[PDB]
Parts: sequence; structure tokens; C-alpha cells
Amino acid sequence: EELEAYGISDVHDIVYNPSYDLLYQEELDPSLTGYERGVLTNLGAVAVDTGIFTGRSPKDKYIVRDDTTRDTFWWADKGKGKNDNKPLSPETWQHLKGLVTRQLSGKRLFVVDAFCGANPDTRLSVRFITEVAWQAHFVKNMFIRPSDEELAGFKPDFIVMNGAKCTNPQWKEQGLNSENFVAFNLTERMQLIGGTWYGGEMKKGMFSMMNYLLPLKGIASMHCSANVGEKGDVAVFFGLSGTGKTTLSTDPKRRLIGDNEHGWDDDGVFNFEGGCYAKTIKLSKEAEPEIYNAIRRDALLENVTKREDGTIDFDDGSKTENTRVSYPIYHIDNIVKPVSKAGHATKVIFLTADAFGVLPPVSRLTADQTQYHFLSGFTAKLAGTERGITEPTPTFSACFGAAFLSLHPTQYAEVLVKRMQAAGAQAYLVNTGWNGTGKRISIKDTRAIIDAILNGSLDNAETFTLPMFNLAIPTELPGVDTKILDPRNTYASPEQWQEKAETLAKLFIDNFDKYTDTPAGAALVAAGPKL
Ligand SMILES: Nc1ncnc2c1ncn2[C@@H]1O[C@H](COP(=O)(O)OP(=O)(O)OP(=O)(O)O)[C@@H](O)[C@H]1O
Ligand SMILES: [Ca+2]
Ligand SMILES: [Mg+2]
Repeated sequence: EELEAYGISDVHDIVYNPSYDLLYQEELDPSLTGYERGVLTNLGAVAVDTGIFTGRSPKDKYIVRDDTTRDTFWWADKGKGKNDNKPLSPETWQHLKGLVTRQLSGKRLFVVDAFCGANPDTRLSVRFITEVAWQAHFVKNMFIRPSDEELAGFKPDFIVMNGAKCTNPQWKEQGLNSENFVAFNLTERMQLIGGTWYGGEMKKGMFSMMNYLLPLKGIASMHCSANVGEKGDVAVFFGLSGTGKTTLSTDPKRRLIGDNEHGWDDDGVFNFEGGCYAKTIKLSKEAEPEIYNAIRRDALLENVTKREDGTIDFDDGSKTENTRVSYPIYHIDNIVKPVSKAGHATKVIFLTADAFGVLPPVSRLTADQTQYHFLSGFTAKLAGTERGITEPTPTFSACFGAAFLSLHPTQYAEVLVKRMQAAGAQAYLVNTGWNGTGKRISIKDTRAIIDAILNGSLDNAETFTLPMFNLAIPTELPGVDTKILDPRNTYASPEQWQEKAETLAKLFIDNFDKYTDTPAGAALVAAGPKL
């Protein structure tokens, strides 16, 4: 009955906050067809196929432009700088809402109530509606699970309606990218999904909403993982996709706060999420034992290859290289509990995967370099590996998360700088990507570098200035091969490094040009690379 307030009709069965045991039974029902079907692996975790979409679809993301959002959002068609916040008319929104609500009508529906945000004063109460059990399972893992008493007076602040099985046949007449859609309306406080079954759309959708509400309130909202040592020292790790946020924050010596989305308020750093979402391509249980051991009943594997005997081929990227496992955060043994939060960060680490092979494995940044690299948000990929030999493709994504920013990048920079300054925090740039060898730096060497950051080894090392980027790098560090610390050493001659460094420096300079129309931003050019 209460679902008719959202536009949904004739629902006979509501499955309200299903238990983990019920979701297991629902996923393994032998009568399911198509992409609803799950299969049981020998690790005890259920595995599913997410269908045509095996990752996010930024080209299909729209935000209703109305008097609530017109003058506050960072719009794709207005400011400087590329972003995916494409404006949507209220009229087209009503068309999309009718598509989704008719798809959900007459169905058996799963409804999951959950929180986004660890702190009662700023968290969003979210109600997710789906007709697919494993999608309800994804949101149960990834958001904060309310207690019985919190469900009693639950009042949603936001509604997410997942109409994955429907599509929009009028898209060409409406100026949209395709028949699929991921749409947000901040007047109605709703998210609609059509066409894509990929669960990450709901996770990153709610993160975009927190990126809108919080910085406005003086609270930093950060695309980062976070953890805390036995002495109470908090570290945060920013980074773009596949740079290592989950991998490197999940350390058995430190208590995990969270692996992907955090805020930073007057009391400290807090997780938005209740679970973890780890990349599993080529997963190695010797290199990632805590993540591998989280894969058991109530974890949800996505798009991995499951053999006839139920065993898992983690090396197989034939459906996608974005294979994934989600698990509630308590599948990790050493976490902060019962609430995922801690004090003020004193170490801020920017992870980048540099496929140009130019950046050092680690550098301590000056204050202005911190703002510069935060706004630049650089990473690069090997694009055409499949095409035999391949070259590198750069991404500049402001704040290491431009796909999720709802406000202008300088608004996130300003609140983050405020929090860092008050805590006496220091920032570091860590290349988890490539060097002159054409191979990624190993997880073992990356973990030893992080350890040397967190224990103050790096702070106390002798350093020199890497040219062009003007990055302070150490001459040596406990636990790390000394050779790799200077990226020039990993080439035959240092002139090979020089040529790539010049190519890369020019990409940074061109990218930063859009921030230099204010005085503060023009002054930051001096912190950036210099030809
Ligand atoms: N030196 C390294 N450090 C960290 N990760 C590495 C390294 N070398 C390879 N990897 C691989 O990179 C991937 C990082 O996955 P992870 O889930 O940590 O990404 P993430 O930054 O959390 O991004 P996403 O938001 O896409 O999940 C894993 O497949 C990991 O094994
Ligand atoms: Ca990510
Ligand atoms: Mg991850």
C-alpha cells in the first residue's frame, strides 16, 4: 500500500529488508531465468551475471535541472570542464518515472531500507526498490544496515527505483544518449535506473547525492578508502578506478574504516558505506588474503567465470575485466566497529596508476602541490593491450572522482584543505602504476611504501627533487627496493624518461588551464610540472 505513494501499483508481494538467508534462497531458485539467476561457487558465495552492462554508464547519467539544482550543480553544459552531469527536463523525468513505476507494478518487489553515512546527524535514509533479488543483495551489502529499532521509525530521505528490465523507447525524441538511463531528481529526492542491471549505479548514485549535500555543509566528501593504526593515526587513500583503494587499505595490521566513500566533519573521518566492492580480475590469495577470505556465503560475485564443478576462474576476463565481489564490511576481521568512523586524518595519500611510466612510486607533496594534484586528478591506462602493442591514455578527473562530483571541483578542494590544515595533515603522491619496466609495481613494494608513509620513515628520509614535476623523492626507504624510488633508474638511459616526462607535463599543463581564471588557481600553476 505505501508503494502507491511512489507511483507503483498492484504489488501483491513486498519482500521488506530481506535477510541474508532469504536472499540466498531467492538467488538460487531453480526457476529463475536470464540475468536474475545466481549460481553457487565452491567458496560458498553466490555469483551472478550483470548482463550487457558490466560497469557504470556515465553517458546515460542525467540530473533534472529545476529551481532546486539550477544555480548549485556543476552542469555538463555550463561551467568550465568536462563532467557527466547532463541536464534533464522535468517533463522527460515524468516520462522516465512512468516507465520505471509501470515496470515495477504487479511484480514481487524487494524493498531495502538503509543508511548512507555513518553519523546520524548527516546520514541519508534511503529506500531501494527492485524486482531482482541479487540487486537487493548488492544494496544490503553496500549500504549501512539499520537495526530493528532504526527500521521502526524509518523515514526515507531518498528513493532509488531500479527498473533494470525496462528501457526508454522515446530516447531519440528526448535528446538522450540511449534507451538506458540513470536519472536524478533532487526536488523529488529520487534516482531512477532503466536498462542497466549493474549494481554500481545505485552505489555511485547515492555517493553523488552525498557529494552534493555535504560540502555545502562544511563537510568534506571524499572518493577514498581509509584506515586507522593501533596508535589512532588515520590515513585516507584517494584514487581513480583500479588504483588500489580497496587493495591497500585492507591491511591486517590496521583497522579498516572503509574502502571507497568517506566524509570528514568536525569529529573526523567516517564511512558512508556498509560494505566493500573489490576488483577480482587475476585475484591472488597470496597477495590479497583478507579480500580472498571475504569471499564466502553472503558475498556476491559479479561476472566471474564459474566452472561446471563450481570453482572460480579469477584470471578470466572474457566477459569483462571489471569482475567484482561485494561483501558486508564485517567479512574483514580487523575493522572499526560498531560504527565505521575515526578521528582526523593526518596522512592523505593520492594513488595514481601512471601508465606513462614517469611518476615516482612515492613523493611527499608541498601544500600547493596537494591542491594542484587534487584538482588535476591524474591517472592513465594501457588502452589497446588487446590490440597487441599499445600506448597510454590519460585521464584527468578532478578530486580523483569527477564522475561523482555534484559541485564544482574547487568546492571540494576548499573543504578538504580546511580539514587537512586543522589536523596538520600531510599529503603524498603514490604511483601504483607503471615505470620503465612496462610492468606495474608489485603489491608487495606498494605495501612497503605505504608502511613507510604511515610510520614516518618517509618524513625523516633524505630527499631530492625530481625534475620537471619538482617532486620530493626519498633516496632510500626501509623495505623498498632502492632502485625503483627514482623513476629514471627503470629506463635504459634517463633520456627515455625525459621524453615521456615532457609529454606528460604538457598534458598536465593543458589540463590545469581551466583552473587559472581565479587568482588562487593561477598561483597554483607554479606547483605544477614545468617545461
Ligand atoms: N601495486 C598495486 N597496488 C594496488 N593494486 C594493484 C597493484 N598492482 C595491481 N593491482 C590491482 O589493482 C586493482 C585495484 O583494485 P581495487 O578494488 O583496490 O581498486 P579501487 O581503487 O578500490 O577501485 P574501484 O573503485 O574500481 O574498486 C586490483 O585488481 C589489484 O590487485
Ligand atoms: Ca571506483
Ligand atoms: Mg575497490
